[PDB]
Formats: sequence, structure tokens, C-alpha cells
Amino acid sequence: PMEEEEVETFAFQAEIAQLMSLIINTFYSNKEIFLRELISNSSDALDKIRYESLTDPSKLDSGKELHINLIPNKQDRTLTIVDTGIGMTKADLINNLGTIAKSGTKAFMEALQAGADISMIGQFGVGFYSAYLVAEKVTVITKHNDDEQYAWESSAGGSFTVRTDTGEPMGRGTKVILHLKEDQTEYLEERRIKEIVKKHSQFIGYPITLFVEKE
Ligand SMILES: Nc1ncnc2c1ncn2[C@@H]1O[C@H](COP(=O)(O)CP(=O)(O)O)[C@@H](O)[C@H]1O
Ligand SMILES: [Mg+2]
Repeated sequence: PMEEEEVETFAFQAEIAQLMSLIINTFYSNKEIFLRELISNSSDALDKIRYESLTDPSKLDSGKELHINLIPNKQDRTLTIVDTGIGMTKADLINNLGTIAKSGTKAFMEALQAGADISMIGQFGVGFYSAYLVAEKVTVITKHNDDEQYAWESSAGGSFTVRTDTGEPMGRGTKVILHLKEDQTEYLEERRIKEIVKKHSQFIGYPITLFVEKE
């Protein structure tokens, strides 16, 4: 039969929309730091499940290995960062990735306007949005122990969507899929990926694996 799926469309908080617009439409050198921000979010999420699981071991039933995978796909021009962290509930997606004001947003846009390096984004509580330095669209698939699997997605322009994900089940964690802009395909090259992890993500406390599809 025909599947029915529910979708919800949300407006970004005004300054978050403003920051997304600034990141998308301004030229920045040093855009490679997007990967650092996404790995450091996976790292934080893995911290979370590791500690929760000291309190209750059954939080690892959904999978015991705590790691980060990087999956560039030169065919569909996506770079996917997968972690087996804590994941996000539905409400976690809606609140943390776009509806709720971040206290640092305004200070970051002034910094940037004054000529700060886009690298500073990590200090302002808004590093997720560095994904739009390189991606025209971002899909986040996520599964938390307390909820079903969901898909968040935005091509920016002021809105994002959240829907139950009926794609491939993940046991627990988060998958960020960057649909890369046509001039940012260097981020699918295994040497560039390696270079930037070594530079910026060198002291992350969980194993990182790079998966390269056979040329
Ligand atoms: N891989 C992931 N796993 C779980 N939650 C994530 C995540 N990536 C982002 N988030 C959620 O998104 C929030 C915002 O991420 P940011 O990097 O924009 C700012 P910060 O919270 O890391 O200082 C995180 O605090 C987290 O709640
Ligand atoms: Mg972060």
C-alpha cells in the first residue's frame, strides 16, 4: 500500500536565520573547520552516553561501541559524519537545532562582521551551522534511547523539517549528511579529510574511522 508519513516544518529563530544567511552568502577562508565542529559535537554526544551508561548499563543495549565514522561519497557528493552518541529526541532536534535563541549568536555575527576567522564559531555556541560553509543541504538522522528515529533537514532559507525516519534503522546516535556545494568537493577526498582531522580533531577521545569507497 501507499505509506503515509508525518512532516513538520519549523521557522529558524530570527538570529539563527541571520547567521545561516551570513555563513552561506559570505566568502570565508578556512572553511575546513566545519569538520572539527561536527566531530566535536559527536565527541560531546559520546561523552553523554558514556556517562549516562555508568548510571544505567541498559543504555548501551542499543550498542556498546562508542565511535565516529566519516563517509565521503563522491557519487552523490555527500560527506556523512556518523556517531554512536546519545542521539536526539524529536524535541531535542526542534529545540536545539533551530527554534531556541542561542545567547552567543549576536556576538558571533558582530565578531564576523569585524573580520574574525570563521574558526571562532566554536566559542559562540553555534558551531553546528558551520556545516553550511560547505553544504547546500544538511540532513540529520538521529536516534535517542527515549524516542524513535527522526530526520531533520534544511536547505536554509529560514525553515527546516522534522519527520519520523523510516530509512535504515540506526541503533543509537546521530548521522549528519552534508550535501556538498559544487565548489566544495575537496572534502570528499580521503587525503583532505585526513589532513583536516589531523590538524583540528587530533585529541578526540573516541576512535574515528574513514570509509573510502574503492576507486
Ligand atoms: N552529533 C550530535 N549528537 C547529539 N546532539 C547533537 C549532535 N550535533 C549537535 N547536537 C545538538 O546540537 C546542539 C548545538 O550544537 P552546536 O555545535 O551548534 C553548539 P554546542 O552545544 O556544541 O556548544 C548541541 O549542544 C547538541 O545538543
Ligand atoms: Mg558544538
